[PDB]
Amino acid sequence: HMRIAQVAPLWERVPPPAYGGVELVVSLLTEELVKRGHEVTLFASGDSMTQAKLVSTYPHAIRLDPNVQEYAVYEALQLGEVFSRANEFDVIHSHVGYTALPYTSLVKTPVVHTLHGRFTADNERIFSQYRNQNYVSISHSQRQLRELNYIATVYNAIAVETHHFYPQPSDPPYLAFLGRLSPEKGPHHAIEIAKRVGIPLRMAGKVDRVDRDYFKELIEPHIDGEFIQFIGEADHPTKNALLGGAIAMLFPITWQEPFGLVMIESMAAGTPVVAIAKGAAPEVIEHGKTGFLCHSVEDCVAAVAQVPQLDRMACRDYVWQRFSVERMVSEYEAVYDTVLANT
Amino acid sequence: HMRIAQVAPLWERVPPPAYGGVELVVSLLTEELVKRGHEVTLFASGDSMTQAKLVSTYPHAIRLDPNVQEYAVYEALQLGEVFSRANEFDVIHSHVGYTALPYTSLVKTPVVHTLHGRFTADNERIFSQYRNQNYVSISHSQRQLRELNYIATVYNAIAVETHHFYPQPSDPPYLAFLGRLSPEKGPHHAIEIAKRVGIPLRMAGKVDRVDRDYFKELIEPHIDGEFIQFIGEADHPTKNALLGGAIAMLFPITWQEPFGLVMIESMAAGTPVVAIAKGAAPEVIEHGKTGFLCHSVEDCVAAVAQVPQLDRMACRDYVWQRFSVERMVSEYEAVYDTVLA
Ligand SMILES: OC[C@H]1O[C@@](CO)(O[C@H]2O[C@H](CO)[C@@H](O)[C@H](O)[C@H]2O[C@H]2O[C@H](CO)[C@@H](O)[C@H](O)[C@H]2O[C@H]2O[C@H](CO)[C@@H](O)[C@H](O)[C@H]2O)[C@@H](O)[C@@H]1O
Ligand SMILES: OC[C@H]1O[C@@](CO)(O[C@H]2O[C@H](CO)[C@@H](O)[C@H](O)[C@H]2O[C@H]2O[C@H](CO)[C@@H](O)[C@H](O)[C@H]2O[C@H]2O[C@H](CO)[C@@H](O)[C@H](O)[C@H]2O)[C@@H](O)[C@@H]1O
Ligand SMILES: O=c1ccn([C@@H]2O[C@H](COP(=O)(O)OP(=O)(O)O)[C@@H](O)[C@H]2O)c(=O)[nH]1
Ligand SMILES: O=c1ccn([C@@H]2O[C@H](COP(=O)(O)OP(=O)(O)O)[C@@H](O)[C@H]2O)c(=O)[nH]1
Repeated sequence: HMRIAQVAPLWERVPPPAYGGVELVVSLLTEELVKRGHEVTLFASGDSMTQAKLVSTYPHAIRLDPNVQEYAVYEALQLGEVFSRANEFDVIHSHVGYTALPYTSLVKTPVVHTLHGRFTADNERIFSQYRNQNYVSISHSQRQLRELNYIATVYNAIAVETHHFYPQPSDPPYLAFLGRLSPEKGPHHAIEIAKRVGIPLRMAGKVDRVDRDYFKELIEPHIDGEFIQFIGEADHPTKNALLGGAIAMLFPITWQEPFGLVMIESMAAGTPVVAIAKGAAPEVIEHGKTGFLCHSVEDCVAAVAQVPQLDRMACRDYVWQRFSVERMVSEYEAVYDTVLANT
Repeated sequence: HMRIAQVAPLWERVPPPAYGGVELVVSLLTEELVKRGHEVTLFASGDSMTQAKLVSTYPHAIRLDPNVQEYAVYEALQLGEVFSRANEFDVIHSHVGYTALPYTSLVKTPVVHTLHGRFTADNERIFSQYRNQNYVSISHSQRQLRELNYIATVYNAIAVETHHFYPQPSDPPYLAFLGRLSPEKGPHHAIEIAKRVGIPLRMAGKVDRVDRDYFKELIEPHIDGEFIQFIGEADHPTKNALLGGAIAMLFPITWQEPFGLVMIESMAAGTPVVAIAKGAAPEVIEHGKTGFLCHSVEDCVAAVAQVPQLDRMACRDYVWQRFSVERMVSEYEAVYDTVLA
């Protein structure tokens, strides 16, 4: 019974064929919001696929589009389209970060900001000046600016039914890395863990413009093609066979992870996660059940020997209980009611 | 009789100590408007030097600041500052490009956009949706979108009096390159021109992040230290001694130049410019009088033999005639009167 605007980043298609975290959450939230009888307008790339109304300022995803050199041009276009149509919505749900804060004070329509990212020394200055705005975090450890007006915590979710469940891992063992080849994800840790335990590592993910040197210096020289394998950017079927076949997924972040969708994607396939207890990993993994929280590489190596002790169906059942779209969208519906009443 | 907001980019100090084109133009325009009794508010870095009211969202210039990795935070910060107080000005004069267009439709106060940059395959799309807004070009050749509502063309200007005049170049001749070490300025062309004529080249400019590969593999291996010299970003006194001592300044652009402040800075020093005729070079150089418009490297080499044929004092007077702060500011004042009615 609401008019809702979903403003997505333009780097990826809202249902992204391969890499894409924020866009994927926007997809799940938007489709379920439409099923619940709301009039939803989605602001996203032109190739996006939604049953809501799609208003786009570019036909394709920006990251892998070769004709685009200035992402900010189309980012500003869609920001101008949204807030200049502010009277056609009851609430604006923005997912594009701080670039929407200076527009929010200029329109009557209340705006909800879902924080999808780490806090940095720079962005804290702009969030501080707009402290009295409606923010929603995706984990508790993310709230490093305890002066912002946090309306609620809404954990992210995946579509568990669309992930195939694997009862037992592949017959010759192998570990899995899934994610962008970034130091923040620590694929260098994953490679070192693999031959310390003697178990091969299969990796999937993109190597985008900012990590080419890092991949070039620390990741590429270790890729055998046999013990260390790199398939590159994987689509949904590819990553599901990647995670499902592994005894465990290595998540050795060196970073203040806000959430980590690949963790709940690994558990949905029935594969537990060996992660480092940074960021939101303690809130996502139940230690000694759906994975192991570790505080060093040697802890991760010691934990890999204890991953067959886990019940794999409990991993999938865990994802159903906490990270389903049903719960997430219902929690976002509770946010919209709060913002539209406590104005 | 106006309250005017000057919105500057944050990469450089509004009076930039060294590199900085757009920021320098905002400085001259802002100070002169304050002299003429306009109540000016300048939005810029905190170390800027102005007689207007200064509102800053970061204390220093970001480009050489090592603590900043996200320029967009402070750019968005000051954009929010302007339009949250947009009700306090009669005219907003933006110099920050397309990032301010979506704000213009949200406020009553009219906004004038001075275009400081080339048109691109991407940025044309955002200017197109905001075609009916108040734009000002800094050259006519820059108007590659003949559908925009250009209020006027206002050529840029420098403070000619602050540039020392050189009657005669340095005793052993040398040519000069001044500008960012970018392929858009073609310093590789300048080096090739340099030993084609028998005259050494002293070069000045910044080498920023996007051109390090260009500099490392195309420029740096040729820096002799004797025939080719690179002084590495010059401040105002050094760069003017660089131009004044040269027989001519090489301006070998490969690019749709919006203006080119180093040209009128070179002529102000009394040094004529041998440039290639792309972008605004025909409108800035008077061919055969204060320099030579060329269409190849070939031509630039031929022009170096005919630069003593030019009168150096006429070059300084030329900048006084066309690119003075007095003329530019009055035309921008006519734009403000135009936009306010
Ligand atoms: O300066 C902060 C610091 O953190 C990064 C990522 O480590 O910034 C990310 O966080 C916010 C919002 O998530 C945005 O400012 C950035 O866009 C985002 O990083 C994206 O850009 C880098 C490349 O610079 C990519 O590798 C990441 O994959 C991007 O992550 C987000 O963007 C995509 C597309 O929207 C989403 O699918 C993804 O879920 C997001 O996490 C760094 O930029 C920076 O070092
Ligand atoms: O796709 C556009 C293409 O062209 C550049 C210039 O090479 O873009 C410039 O034009 C607009 C507005 O001027 C902006 O997109 C850019 O900010 C501007 O280029 C600046 O950034 C590059 C680094 O990529 C620098 O070398 C230039 O020095 C910058 O040029 C302007 O910015 C400074 C400070 O704001 C001014 O002092 C200067 O006078 C301006 O020319 C490319 O950036 C882009 O790739
Ligand atoms: O090769 C890849 C690498 C990543 N992803 C997906 O992109 C999303 C990344 O979200 P995450 O939070 O885990 O990483 P981040 O956004 O922080 O870079 C996840 O849904 C991944 O399944 C993918 O499909 N293929
Ligand atoms: O070492 C340098 C190199 C450049 N500049 C100044 O930076 C400005 C650049 O303006 P221009 O239009 O010529 O180049 P662009 O802005 O287009 O890159 C000029 O005023 C130069 O005098 C400088 O002070 N020192």
